[PDB]
Amino acid sequence: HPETLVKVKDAEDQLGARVGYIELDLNSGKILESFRPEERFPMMSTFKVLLCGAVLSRVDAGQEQLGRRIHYSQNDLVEYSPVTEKHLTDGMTVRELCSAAITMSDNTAANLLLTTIGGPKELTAFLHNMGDHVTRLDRWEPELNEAIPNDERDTTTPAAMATTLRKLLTGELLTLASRQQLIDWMEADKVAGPLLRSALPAGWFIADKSGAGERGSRGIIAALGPDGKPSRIVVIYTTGSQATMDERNRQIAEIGASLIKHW
Ligand SMILES: [Xe]
Ligand SMILES: [Xe]
Ligand SMILES: [Xe]
Repeated sequence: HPETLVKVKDAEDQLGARVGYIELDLNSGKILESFRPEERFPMMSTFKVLLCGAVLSRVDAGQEQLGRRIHYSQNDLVEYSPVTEKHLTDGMTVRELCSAAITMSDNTAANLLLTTIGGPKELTAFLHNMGDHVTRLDRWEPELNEAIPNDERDTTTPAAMATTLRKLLTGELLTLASRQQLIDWMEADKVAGPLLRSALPAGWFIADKSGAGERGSRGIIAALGPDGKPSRIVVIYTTGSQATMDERNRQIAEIGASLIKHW
């Protein structure tokens, strides 16, 4: 809706930074609104949904099992590892590592999972092979959040990310069981409370994944809809602002309110 694009423009001007935006009909696959759709933005932790998409594709092929237990070391623990720091002794299953990476945005969980698929280059190869030749992961946690201006490492475009998420969630790539698992992890997101969720009316469905990084980088990807059923994908990114986390949160929530208002 035109009003939602105004909010996005509002946000650009108030944050002093680029904002990228896509609304995508999940059923028809039609793009409903777009803003800077072909511009690059750091993915930050939003890449963790793609990562577990790659992991689930390996589970489908039998190259990975959700119950496989991975043990690791104190040395493996990087900044912000709220779940993995608790399981040095017992290890964690692949299933638990994806849950930690997606619902809590656990950084060591994401690095361990990246190791299982062969690293950033292999995540990018996975995306390439499902028809996303735009998104690229180059680095590990936490360096992938560096968001150096004009640095294309670890970036996506709002359009690439929106269509890739649609394919992972509703397309032919993953089995029905793996699609449902991916969206189930996203629905159980615990670290995106002040964002789209804050504008979400009672009874609406949302499955999402947020991200934040250096140099004002902030974003979210989501499938949402009324009546407890997703019907739309929404992608919002920003980078470059000197604004506080709180202000960037409110801008995203404000864009959310307009999207919901004009559904
Ligand atoms: Xe979905
Ligand atoms: Xe929302
Ligand atoms: Xe934003």
